[PDB]
Amino acid sequence: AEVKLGSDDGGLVFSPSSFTVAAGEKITFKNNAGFPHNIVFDEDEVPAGVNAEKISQPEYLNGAGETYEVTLTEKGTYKFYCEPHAGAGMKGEVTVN
Ligand SMILES: [Cu+2]
Repeated sequence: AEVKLGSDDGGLVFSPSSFTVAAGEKITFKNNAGFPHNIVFDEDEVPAGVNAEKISQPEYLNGAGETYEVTLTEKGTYKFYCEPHAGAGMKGEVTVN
């Protein structure tokens, strides 16, 4: 699954926003336009076993085209989002199976 941070004409959103995946798939985030972006996991809706400090990204990023990877493996749901662009409504969610 590939996600693009930022719209293709003027909009800050996680595109796609929410989507399910198989417990063994790779999730690569990609900067499409609107950097710098940020990704963190709310330790309030994350399973009580998958630490959110390892899948989060406390390190901002301002590289055009830069990308990151994440591979969850616990059938459930994880809520992530952007702290800087949280004023617009930039959020993220993944339902693993
Ligand atoms: Cu952002």
